[PDB]
Amino acid sequence: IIFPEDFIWGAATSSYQIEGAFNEDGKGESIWDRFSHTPGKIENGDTGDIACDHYHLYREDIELMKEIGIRSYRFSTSWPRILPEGKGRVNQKGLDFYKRLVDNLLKANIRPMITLYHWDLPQALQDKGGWTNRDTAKYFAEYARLMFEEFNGLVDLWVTHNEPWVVAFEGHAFGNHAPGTKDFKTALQVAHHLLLSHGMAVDIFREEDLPGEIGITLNLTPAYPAGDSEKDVKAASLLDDYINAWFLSPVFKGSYPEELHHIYEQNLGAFTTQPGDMDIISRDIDFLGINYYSRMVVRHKPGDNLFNAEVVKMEDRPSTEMGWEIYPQGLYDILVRVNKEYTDKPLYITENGAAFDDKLTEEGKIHDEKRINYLGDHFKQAYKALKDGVPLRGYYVWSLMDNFEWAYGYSKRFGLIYVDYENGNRRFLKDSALWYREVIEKGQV
Repeated sequence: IIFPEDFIWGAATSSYQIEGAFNEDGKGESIWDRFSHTPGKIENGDTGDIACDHYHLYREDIELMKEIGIRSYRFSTSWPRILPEGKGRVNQKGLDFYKRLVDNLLKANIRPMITLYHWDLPQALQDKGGWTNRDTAKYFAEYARLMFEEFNGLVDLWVTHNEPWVVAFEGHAFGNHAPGTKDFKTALQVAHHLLLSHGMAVDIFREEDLPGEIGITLNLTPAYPAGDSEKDVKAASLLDDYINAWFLSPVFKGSYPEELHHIYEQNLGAFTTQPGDMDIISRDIDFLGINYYSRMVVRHKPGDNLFNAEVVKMEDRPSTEMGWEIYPQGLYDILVRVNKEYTDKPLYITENGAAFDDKLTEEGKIHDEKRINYLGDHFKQAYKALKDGVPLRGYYVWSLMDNFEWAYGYSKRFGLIYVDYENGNRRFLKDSALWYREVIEKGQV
């Protein structure tokens, strides 16, 4: 298991999950500040108010990055830290933070990858409808241009959106994420606008002519039939379209998946689009980021939902603390499938990782063997994709450090680095960090 010497090994984080400084230096309120300050939304009543305090501690975190020896760092930039009202006047101190961060990364010889939108929409824009208001797509594109202007020649890897499926459905259909709406029609409308805003930002990226590459990051969950049944095969196919094709087909083919689009329209009425929208969404991009964690097993079950499809819990197979099945073969399957059916573009694993119950010892050690085993098994499947012709260029571990795990708060730890929040927010390299360091050095597992 040997990787190319120029293979981009990285680690990823997101702004709201690590930064803290939620109302400091002119930053505006985000929907996640609002959501986390609403009673009952987050486990244990945790908030992202302080989190890892990366906003103040970023210079120390870069030192740890160098220690591990990662070649690239994927992070997201907070829209309301930069534009408190989502539009209008720039908050120079918010922007100065990211300028300092980037200059530091480059001096450390770590390649930055910026995600423009990783879920922290300005609350000011939410009060005007958020992602159901087509104007939000335009403001996003103006924000994108601002960032392209400021980081021209400094950042050469760009992702417009992280996981539009999760933003749309978890945030607007099931209400588990900010803003917390529970309206499936709204979800579909939001998904369309996220896609539109993506294409709008790609157009601007070309126009600004800065060097580097732009893509989008999609969470992908391959679906597998629970039985030999042709009926299960079709049900599994449908849930697969629900998560994967719903976003992959517009971006790369310029259309939504037909059968699913029909099912939605007949049960819910049509969501609002304009002519030429599919052209914008499907602009040519430079790479696809894939976020992979697990798979779903599907049986046919008429009634009980719109797709007539039920997800089977695999209780007999290993799982992480999130309750997600461990299934490394899925990572291979999705890379191959993407390269076969959707695109010949370079692919990056922009997130993959696992939560396990981590224990900090007295000498400041964390023996997270299960995380090492999870990561090793997934690296091996990425190698196998690479060997078989997939143009995989890089792999980012989620996450560089323990952080605010959305609705679960701080109770779920995904980091290579343990964060001892209440003791000066001190950082400790887990054994998985030490293992990853050896992997990157030698390019082999």
